[PDB]
Amino acid sequence: GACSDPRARYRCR
Repeated sequence: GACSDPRARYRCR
């Protein structure tokens, strides 16, 4: 998941 990985700092704050 992108949210789980730092490479993808989505809205998943």
